[PDB]
Amino acid sequence: ATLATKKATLVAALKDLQRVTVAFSGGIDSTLVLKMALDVLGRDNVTAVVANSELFTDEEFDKAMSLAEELGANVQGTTLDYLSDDHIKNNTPDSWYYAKKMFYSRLNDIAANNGSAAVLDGMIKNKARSEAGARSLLQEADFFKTDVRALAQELGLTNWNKVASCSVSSRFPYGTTLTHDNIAQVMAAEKYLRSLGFPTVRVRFHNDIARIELPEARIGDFLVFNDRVNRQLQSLGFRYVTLDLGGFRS
Amino acid sequence: ATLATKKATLVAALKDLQRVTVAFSGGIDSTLVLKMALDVLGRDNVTAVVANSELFTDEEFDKAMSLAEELGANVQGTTLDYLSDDHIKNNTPDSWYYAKKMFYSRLNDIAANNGSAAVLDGMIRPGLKARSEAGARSLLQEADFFKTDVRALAQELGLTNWNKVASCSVSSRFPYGTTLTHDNIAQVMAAEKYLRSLGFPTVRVRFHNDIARIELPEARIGDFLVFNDRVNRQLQSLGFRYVTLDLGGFRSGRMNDTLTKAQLATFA
Amino acid sequence: ATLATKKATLVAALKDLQRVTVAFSGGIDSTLVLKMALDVLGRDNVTAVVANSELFTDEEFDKAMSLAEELGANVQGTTLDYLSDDHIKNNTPDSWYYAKKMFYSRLNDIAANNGSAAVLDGMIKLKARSEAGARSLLQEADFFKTDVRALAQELGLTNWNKVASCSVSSRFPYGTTLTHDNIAQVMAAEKYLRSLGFPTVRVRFHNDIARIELPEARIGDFLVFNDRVNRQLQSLGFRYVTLDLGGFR
Amino acid sequence: ATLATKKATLVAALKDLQRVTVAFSGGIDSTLVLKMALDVLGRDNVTAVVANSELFTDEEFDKAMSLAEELGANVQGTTLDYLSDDHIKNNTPDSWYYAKKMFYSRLNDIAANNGSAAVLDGMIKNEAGARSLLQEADFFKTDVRALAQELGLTNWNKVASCSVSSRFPYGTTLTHDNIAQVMAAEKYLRSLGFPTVRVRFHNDIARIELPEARIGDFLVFNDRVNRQLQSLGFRYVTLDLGGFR
Amino acid sequence: ATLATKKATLVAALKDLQRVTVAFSGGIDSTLVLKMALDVLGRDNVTAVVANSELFTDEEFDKAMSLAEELGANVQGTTLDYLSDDHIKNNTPDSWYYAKKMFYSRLNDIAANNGSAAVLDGMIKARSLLQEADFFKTDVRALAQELGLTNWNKVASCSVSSRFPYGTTLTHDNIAQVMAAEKYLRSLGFPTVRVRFHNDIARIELPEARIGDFLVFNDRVNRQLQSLGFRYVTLDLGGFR
Amino acid sequence: ATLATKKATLVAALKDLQRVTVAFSGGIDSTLVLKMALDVLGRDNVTAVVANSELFTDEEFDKAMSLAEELGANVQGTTLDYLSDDHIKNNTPDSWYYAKKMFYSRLNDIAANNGSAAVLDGMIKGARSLLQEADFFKTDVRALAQELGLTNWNKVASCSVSSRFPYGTTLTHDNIAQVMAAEKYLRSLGFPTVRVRFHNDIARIELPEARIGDFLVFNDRVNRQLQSLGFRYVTLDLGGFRSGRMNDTLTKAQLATFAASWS
Ligand SMILES: [Mn+2]
Ligand SMILES: [Mn+2]
Repeated sequence: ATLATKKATLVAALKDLQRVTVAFSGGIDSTLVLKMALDVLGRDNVTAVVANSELFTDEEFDKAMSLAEELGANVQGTTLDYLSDDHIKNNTPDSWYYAKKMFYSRLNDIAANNGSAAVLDGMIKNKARSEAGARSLLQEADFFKTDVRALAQELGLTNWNKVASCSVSSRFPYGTTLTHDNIAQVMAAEKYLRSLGFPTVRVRFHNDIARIELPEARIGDFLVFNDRVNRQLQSLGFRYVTLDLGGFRS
Repeated sequence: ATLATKKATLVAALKDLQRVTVAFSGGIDSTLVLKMALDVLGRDNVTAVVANSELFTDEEFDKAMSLAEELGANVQGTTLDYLSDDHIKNNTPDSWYYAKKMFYSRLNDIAANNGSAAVLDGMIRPGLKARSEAGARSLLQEADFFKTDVRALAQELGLTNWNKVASCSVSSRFPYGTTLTHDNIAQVMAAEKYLRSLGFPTVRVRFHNDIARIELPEARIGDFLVFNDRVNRQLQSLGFRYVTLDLGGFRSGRMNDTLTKAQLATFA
Repeated sequence: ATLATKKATLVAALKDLQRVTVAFSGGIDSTLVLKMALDVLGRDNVTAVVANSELFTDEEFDKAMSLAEELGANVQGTTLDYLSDDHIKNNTPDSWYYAKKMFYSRLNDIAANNGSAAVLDGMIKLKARSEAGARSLLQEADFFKTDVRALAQELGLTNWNKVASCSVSSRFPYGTTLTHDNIAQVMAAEKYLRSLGFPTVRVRFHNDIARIELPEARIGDFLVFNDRVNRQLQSLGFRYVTLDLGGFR
Repeated sequence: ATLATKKATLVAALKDLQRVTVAFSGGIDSTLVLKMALDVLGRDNVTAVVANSELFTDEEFDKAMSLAEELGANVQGTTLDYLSDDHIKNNTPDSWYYAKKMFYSRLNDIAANNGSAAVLDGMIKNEAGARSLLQEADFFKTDVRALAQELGLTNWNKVASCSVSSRFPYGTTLTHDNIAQVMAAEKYLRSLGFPTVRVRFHNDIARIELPEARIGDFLVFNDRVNRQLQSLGFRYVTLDLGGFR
Repeated sequence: ATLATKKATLVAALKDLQRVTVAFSGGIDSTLVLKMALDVLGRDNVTAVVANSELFTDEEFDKAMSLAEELGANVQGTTLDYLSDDHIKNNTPDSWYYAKKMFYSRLNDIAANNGSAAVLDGMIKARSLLQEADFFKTDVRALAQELGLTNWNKVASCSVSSRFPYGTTLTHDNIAQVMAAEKYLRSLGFPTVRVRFHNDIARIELPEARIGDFLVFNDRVNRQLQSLGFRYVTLDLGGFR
Repeated sequence: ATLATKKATLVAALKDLQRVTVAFSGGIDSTLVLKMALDVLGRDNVTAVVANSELFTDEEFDKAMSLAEELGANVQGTTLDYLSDDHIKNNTPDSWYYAKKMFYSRLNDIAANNGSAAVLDGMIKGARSLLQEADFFKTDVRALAQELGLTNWNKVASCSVSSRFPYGTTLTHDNIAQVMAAEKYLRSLGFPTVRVRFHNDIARIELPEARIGDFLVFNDRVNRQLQSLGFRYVTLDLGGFRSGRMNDTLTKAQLATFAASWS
């Protein structure tokens, strides 16, 4: 019920596993997992893995790989071809599942190859991981968001990814087929908009229409960029560039 | 040559044809032809026809017909079912031609029954011109009238009231290949009438299935922000899932600079 | 007097002159003069003249010429070279005087050539107008601005140029020398700004700095154009393109 | 039927009355009546009356009287004391009645004294002592405009005029000072480029109603409006988020 | 003047007091104090108290009480009835004084009851030890992070009495009405906001730099504050202050 | 390669020098250098030098000096008379060089008298830029600044007031005070990043383009205020602050041709 007992449960489970592979996103959860694993098992018994794929930006991958090295961990990139699975490529509502199944499947192959006893992720108390058998040790020790921040301060952890990102599949309607070209064009559009000073942004894909979602409090500030955004996204392949009057997550 | 002769040749053609049916749009050109026909032939010798259809607003039709009654013509309304022609219902790039063909066909059938010698229009292809195939005569075109000569002579005859903004068929708000229905046509026109009621007379609601794409003059987009939320829910209640505003505005590219206008033209 | 007497005095003056040339700007004063001339002497005895020059836009020139033709007049354009006079080219406070000297001179020559007895303008109740023998008939009949609009409504006149036009010299400080290139630079800049939906606009010239004056109530509407205006006006030759926070004048 | 029929009915009605007094506000409706009255009967059979009062602006009064002479009428101004009636000074919901009663009473006395057969006002489609010939001829807002261009009328007051009583809550007493306070505020707002505006009076709070399409253009004036209306006596100067009406 | 000398000055003062009761707001100042007392004196000698009242938001109360447990302290909520004092209920210009009188009296009682030597608060440049150690806004951030502090309440609040004119009677309903209005405005993306109460008129103060960003919310803010009971919803052209 | 190696090479270079004088601006680069020198060499082997001149605001000087002693360094102020040099006083295009030569000359003199082996500055990828020798980029500076708990630094990059005057215009106390009073007023309204370029009777305000919409509510007071400081016209540059950096690919290249038109 106290953070000390919850931290005791986490140290004991890690001592039990002896050698672990950690699915590392750069967030505060996996940062806490990978830092506790290094402290109890040592650097040669922990492998931090960062997933690289089309569905996430090449820049966020670089960020996660540096944060793992800053913790003092051996970090390893693995490249996933999500588009090879037809459920992910045709963006059915179960795409989230086959993406997560192919992710944990690759984590088990490297953990088999490195002699680890488990795959660890950063899920707390607030379907594919349990199918493959990954362990959420923070969830098993009854960590909540407050306990993660509490133990992170106890250990001196201050640096992590404060915004967590979503799969780029969210910018496509169900049934639309994802290609190498329309994924890349959606991400260039969002990287350009972020470059203008709009960190929270979405470019929803509707074939020849780009549908830009912004926080409504920023749309007044956005007017001075209308024409540059319009022609920049047309040079990326959109025929029409539009702004959704509903705002962010209409 | 000079305006006195151009009006003289126009009167000579009208005197020769003796009884005419005039395609009347409410514009200044068709207002000038029908009033000159009245002055030369008198009321029982001229029939003004105003076309009603789903492709144009109920407000334009009521207005064009009142403006013809105000000039003193015997006026007749006709309703055209443009959607019966598959070129118009499937919005082919040439559906403008098949629209005008069905229009002049109905006008010629009206002119056959009222005993007029010609159909006159207010003019200042996949085959033969819709006029030349139907027998219609553009008498201002045979008299070499220009936009100013129409305006010059329209005052000379005391003409003051006409439809000044001109219209565009509602088919222009749909992409080529999209099928026009009674429900989605009503949907765009309700959307544009609501936007107009907010104070934006020049507006377009382009139909993109579940996306509505609003074109406004870019100079009004700053003024438009206070209506964003009401516009979005109003057009969602009209059936659109997403309501969006095109960042190029109305007539994308006409108000850009030399280099960036050439870039906006290359992308099309 | 009453507006009936003032129109009676105006018709008698025109009837006596029999053949006339009218300097036509498109404004309500010259429109009322040229329509009274058409009605009293007929289209064949009245010639409307519209001045074209480097100091005024081709767009204001085109409007006056359609309007004169739309009133049922035979209208003729003339191009004036104001910059040949150095009083205009070095932009002294008497520049408008020497400009008007050259304007009425060309008008006098047209009236000799077509057999007119006087040149008429639309000035109501000045030094250069007199030395050329020009007649201001609305002023001779004691027309005021209220008499001008009153008779303009009696004649069914509804369409005229509402924006009096200013010579481009006002966009340069006193003493700055006007050239063909910097005159062309200001007018291209202003033609572009007006095309965006700002009819009331000025681009003040400060060598490499352009200073845009807009009505303060329109500055919010302008924000969406910042980037295109800035690059268009640099391609016209300005190094810096700026917006005056004081607004128009 | 057609505007020609509507104009004929109005011409025949005017010929029947022979002598008329016209209540002239300067708007397009009364401008169209007063010019038709002049056009059918001539300057000497028509009397244009312009009401001066504390409930309407001095700028509107001067404009209508100048517009009447420019239309060719003999025009005369009559002053009304709306605040002398206790129903108007205490701003009851029935204040309109006693204002209209007082207004038409004064017009009837001017028309009796000059021998006119009726008092005419500029009321259209959508008061016994006054005839509304445009409403009797079934003129609509569109038909008024239509015939106004047919006659070359271009100059009138383009924004509808409303009594200043609407800027005070029902039950508030009207004074010379608070009326002057609202009017100075609305006159200043109009000078910045907002013809349609209201300054609702709430004692120490001013509540400005603008057309919602103009509120974005208004931001550049926030600061100057806030100090001008404070020097007129408001402690708080505010902008109503509902807009005009 | 070295953050090391200032923290040493602070560590020395805490050791002298032994047992302490800390007035905890959830801000970085009171967060830096409450942890520093725990680090030098231990959990069993430090009690963090978080005040509950109608003059401050339920969210600020709930947030500070969790954030203090997250620091590893024994935390205790106390409820204050500020409206029981007639100066506070009638919102007199000196009512700020009587409000702080009830606050520090209740803390002092608590500190007497648990055997603490002083009540400490988080006031920078009762005992303000951060103020006695010459901490500045920047010295607090440097040392907080030093111990690993990242989580606190950055939006410092003010008593809701400031939204009512002097002499206006505070009720439970109009206090609830102003705070519902401000929570809605904050949720749209305007953290600094005031809804001044003028009976049937709401007068919104926003930072003038945000008024342009605010325009798109005019209509729903207008209908939202009316459904809360205002007849007129307005925006003050002078802005915040 | 790895941030640890870059911090490792940085620790090795500092250990060899033994005593250093640090040119301290208050920015993140020199703040990271000055702490790292303290951590390897101690308070008695590091002297932080902060330059005060007429060309920078009294406020950035005050902030830099508090940040140097607050990091635990013994810091000393040095005052440079940049306006005594004619290249700077007449603002020739090479003024920056003569400013930096006069700056580094005084730093060499202080390091001679306190027995330091080198003067260190904060320039990244006889002064030595240890961050540049350790292959630090903007990204490695921010990462290692977070690794050491450094939170406070001069966040809005600071620049010489000479940049607000055209080349050839002579700087005076009256026109410098005029530019800095104008810029200090704009900052108080909520625009930390701002430039008021001087053009004789014209002030030309550059703002980040993302703030220009927010600026409209201040148009008139900014106009009145800067006229009372001596400007006849107060204008807003439509290209904004650092024009071109946030435009599209074609527009950024055109504005770069326009910028290279002048020299
Ligand atoms: Mn903003
Ligand atoms: Mn506007």
